[PDB]
Amino acid sequence: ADRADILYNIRQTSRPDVIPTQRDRPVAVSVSLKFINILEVNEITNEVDVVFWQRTTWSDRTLAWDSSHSPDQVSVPISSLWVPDLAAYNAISKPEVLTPQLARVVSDGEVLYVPSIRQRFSCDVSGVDTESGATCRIKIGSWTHHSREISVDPTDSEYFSQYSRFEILDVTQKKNSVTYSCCPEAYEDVEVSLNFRKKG
Amino acid sequence: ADRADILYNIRQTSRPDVIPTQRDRPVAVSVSLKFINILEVNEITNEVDVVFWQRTTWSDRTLAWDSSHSPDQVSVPISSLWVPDLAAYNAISKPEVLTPQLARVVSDGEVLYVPSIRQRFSCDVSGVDTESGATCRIKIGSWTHHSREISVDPTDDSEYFSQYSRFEILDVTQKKNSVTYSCCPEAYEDVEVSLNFRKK
Amino acid sequence: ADRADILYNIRQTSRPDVIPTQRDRPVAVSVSLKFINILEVNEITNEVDVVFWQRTTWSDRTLAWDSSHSPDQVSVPISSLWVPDLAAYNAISKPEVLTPQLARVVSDGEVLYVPSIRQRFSCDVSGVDTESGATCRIKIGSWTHHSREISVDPTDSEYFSQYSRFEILDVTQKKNSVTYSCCPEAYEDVEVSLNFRKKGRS
Amino acid sequence: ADRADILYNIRQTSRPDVIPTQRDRPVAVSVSLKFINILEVNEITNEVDVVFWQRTTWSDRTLAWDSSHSPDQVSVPISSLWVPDLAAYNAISKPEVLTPQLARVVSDGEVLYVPSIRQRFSCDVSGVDTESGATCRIKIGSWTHHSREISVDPSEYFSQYSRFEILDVTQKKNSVTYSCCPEAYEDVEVSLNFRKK
Amino acid sequence: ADRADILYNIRQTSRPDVIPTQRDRPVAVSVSLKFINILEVNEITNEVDVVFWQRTTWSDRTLAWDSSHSPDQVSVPISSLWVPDLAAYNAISKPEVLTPQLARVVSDGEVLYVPSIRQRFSCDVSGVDTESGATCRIKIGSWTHHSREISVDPTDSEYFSQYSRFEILDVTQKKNSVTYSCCPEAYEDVEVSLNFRKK
Ligand SMILES: O=C(/N=c1\ccccn1Cc1ccc(Cl)nc1)C(F)(F)F
Ligand SMILES: O=C(/N=c1\ccccn1Cc1ccc(Cl)nc1)C(F)(F)F
Ligand SMILES: O=C(/N=c1\ccccn1Cc1ccc(Cl)nc1)C(F)(F)F
Ligand SMILES: O=C(/N=c1\ccccn1Cc1ccc(Cl)nc1)C(F)(F)F
Ligand SMILES: O=C(/N=c1\ccccn1Cc1ccc(Cl)nc1)C(F)(F)F
Repeated sequence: ADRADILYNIRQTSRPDVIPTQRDRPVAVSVSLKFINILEVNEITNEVDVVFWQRTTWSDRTLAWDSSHSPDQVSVPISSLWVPDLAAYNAISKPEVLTPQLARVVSDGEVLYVPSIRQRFSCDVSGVDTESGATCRIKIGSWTHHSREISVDPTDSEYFSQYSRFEILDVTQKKNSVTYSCCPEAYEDVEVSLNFRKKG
Repeated sequence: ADRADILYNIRQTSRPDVIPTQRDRPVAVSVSLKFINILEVNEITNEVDVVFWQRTTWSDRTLAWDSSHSPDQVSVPISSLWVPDLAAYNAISKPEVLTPQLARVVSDGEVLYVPSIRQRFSCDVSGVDTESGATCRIKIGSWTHHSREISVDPTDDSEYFSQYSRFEILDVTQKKNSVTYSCCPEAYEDVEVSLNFRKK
Repeated sequence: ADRADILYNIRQTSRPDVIPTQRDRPVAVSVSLKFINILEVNEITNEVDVVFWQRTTWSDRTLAWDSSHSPDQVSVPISSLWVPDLAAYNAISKPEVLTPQLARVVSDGEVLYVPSIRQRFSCDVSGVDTESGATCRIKIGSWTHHSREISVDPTDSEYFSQYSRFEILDVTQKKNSVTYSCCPEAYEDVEVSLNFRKKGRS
Repeated sequence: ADRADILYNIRQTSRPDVIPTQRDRPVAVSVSLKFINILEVNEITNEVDVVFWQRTTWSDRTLAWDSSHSPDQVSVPISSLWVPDLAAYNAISKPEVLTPQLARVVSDGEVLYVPSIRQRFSCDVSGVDTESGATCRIKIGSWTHHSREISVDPSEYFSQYSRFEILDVTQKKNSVTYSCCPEAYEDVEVSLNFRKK
Repeated sequence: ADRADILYNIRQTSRPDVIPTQRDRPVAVSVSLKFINILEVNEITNEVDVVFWQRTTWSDRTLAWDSSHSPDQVSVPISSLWVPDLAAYNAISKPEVLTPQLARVVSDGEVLYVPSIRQRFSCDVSGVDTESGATCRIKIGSWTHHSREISVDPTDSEYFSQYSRFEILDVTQKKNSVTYSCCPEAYEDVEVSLNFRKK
């Protein structure tokens, strides 16, 4: 089988609107942000405009194929796959995806999607012009799938632009969960704590 | 039946362009705003820029399925369902939907859609910098369906409000109301949401 | 017949791409603006940013159905119907439609479409900070259908925001026509004259 | 045949991705700009923001019909037709089409498309505040079709409310050749001479 | 064969979502920028806004045809072809494509795509107001295809606007590769070094 055959079989099997739960097990989604740039910071409005690679992985075992004598990976448009409905709870702009909207699918059904995103957040910008810096917390989880359907798991300056006016002191990525006043269900999130300051 | 079968059945039965009226009853739509952020306020132009969760529910009994031995809820793209044609009568920008455009459909045909919306409004910002604050009224109802076709009913004010806003919420009231246009006798139902807020 | 049947039959019969001319008659389009808000005014550049309800009506007899024992109206997405190709001749931005893009179709084939539009115009803003105010003229007609294919007919503060910095002194809506030096065809328009000023002047 | 029949046959016949060359001839595209407004000018950055009607005509004879006893012209969405791939070589923004994206198709296969475009250009703004004014040159031609495939040939509607006025508009045939390749690309060079009032 | 027959063959054969690899060879993509304009430069934020023609070529030999007695080129919408998933690694805005999204397909299966792009970058703007000027480095390569699937190869003021406030001192285009600390795979790129200054 060649790449054309692998993509045809993915198109025949993939259900982009169906979460690929295995044994009524939650889909385990791994989310990890790599900060690339901090573009605009407003300490009076508590708003930041950031660029980050949102490294996202999960398994869809329905997409698996035998790769003994075939490619074991292909690039696929995300419109052909199920993708987790992740949202940043303190976002104040829609995610601007800067890069081609392609995922990698491995022959075992593992999916990797790493969009470069520019987005604006409401977060604590107090202290940005001090030595100890600001700590801006970004919360990302499923918008519509509670913890029985999607679980979110985490995994500093390595890809950060050396040309930014700002620098990263530390990034922490911690598992958390949100429950709503109405309903029993918990929604999982990753809390990403970006400690940064203006360069001296 | 699995999630795939539920979504296939929704695609076979859903009529996104047909209001799901049962007998000749109006569709009962519940609308409730949770304020998340107040980003900009202009006392001279009487304009506010806000982020809110618009919690919207209704019933479409054509979508119902037997869930004795299947999932009793699924996430569905709103493009596959009928959605009420709600509009904010005093909006001065298009609603910017920040979140994935997915609804939850329950096996009894109940639908929940909770978009996070950033939008700008024309409303009374007088008193915003005083202790008693401003009261900004936002009117949301059906644009094209009168009260025989759609009825709109309302349901801690600060529980999800950003601590990083320059503003704080004193009170939110959500009241039933109706608009009638000069030209005809038909009444359009709305919820009037009164946001009493002030500068910190 | 239920609403589903009416919409299915509209989808079967409606030709969104075909102007519904009856006999060899122009389609009679009624256009009427209700001003809701005046957002930004620049007296140096002569530009205004306004929100208005563009009340639009016409008849498409191909859509008609027997409603003796069925609903006599439905809401329909505009993508399923023919809609007049109206444009503002002095617009300097695309019309931003703020509302659901649904029309009402009555069982006699009458169509009503009332989008809330935010749009920017090049017009006379001189005098906005005077007692007599500015008069900004907006011209709306068919972009591509001349007067033998589409005729445009008209029909003040009732829906204007009380919270605007501006007040409306008067709105007049007058029938007009444009002819191009090139070609014989006359294009009908409505000329909407918005006379407004800043509130609270000395 | 009624309007519905003419539009159905246009939809059945039209090849939006195929240049409608007749014989071995280039498609003859006529382009003429009518300036409506000059909105912003920057003498330091040499940038202008302008509104113009881009009057564009060509022939697609495959669309022709007998109109002895039928309408001679119909409005068609451009997404149903072949349209020349015109670009402004010195544009620094995407063309913003302000008007309904409909062309007129005549029963002989002539096509007319007149979008109202707002667009920003890099051009000579020096002298805008003088009596003799600035001359901003806009070059428009096929991006991907050379002169064997497409040939390009060339104040009444200018807003009285602009803070600028038009002294003169010249529209001259020209061609661009790339150092890489033999192919010549035809263009119209539009010289807009304008000044602050 | 007429143009319609050539395009119908392309539309039937082209697989827009499938990289056209020959055997287990990478697809060899050529990328070359021609700078047209430098519009905004911010020495405090280290941001530039630029317009460039991104000349992009590759081969898809499945598309080839006999042109002895037919056109040897046609214009095709990129939505009907495979196109390399190129991205600028230091971009801070989406690429704004200013031109029609058409590629040329040549009868030997060579494909040429030359979009005019306006885009904003994070790069070194220090020295822009000096005689020696700033050097802004732009990295462009495959976002999702490593060096076994796509190889990227390069190939000065000739098309640069005389009306810019800036002028080009030099452009160098060098082959490079990026590796991620996660995985063995190398991703090929072109590093374009734009040396420019205020006039
Ligand atoms: O982590 C990885 N790739 C990164 C990481 C950061 C930035 C870019 N890429 C390349 C890449 C790989 C796959 C997909 Cl779907 N999208 C992008 C690696 F090595 F796994 F490919
Ligand atoms: O109200 C609820 N969820 C909220 C409330 C506020 C913000 C987010 N969500 C999660 C959510 C659930 C379902 C849908 Cl369709 N959209 C979003 C609850 F609890 F009922 F799920
Ligand atoms: O004019 C009318 N409605 C108005 C007038 C102004 C603003 C809103 N609406 C509601 C409405 C009704 C139907 C359609 Cl298609 N679009 C909007 C009325 F009452 F005649 F329907
Ligand atoms: O300039 C011209 N027409 C204008 C100019 C401005 C506004 C309207 N029209 C009419 C018109 C006719 C046909 C097409 Cl496809 N598009 C528009 C003309 F007629 F010369 F082509
Ligand atoms: O390099 C070339 N053309 C250029 C070079 C720079 C700018 C524009 N064009 C025209 C052109 C040709 C083909 C394609 Cl797909 N897209 C555009 C040439 F001559 F080889 F076609």
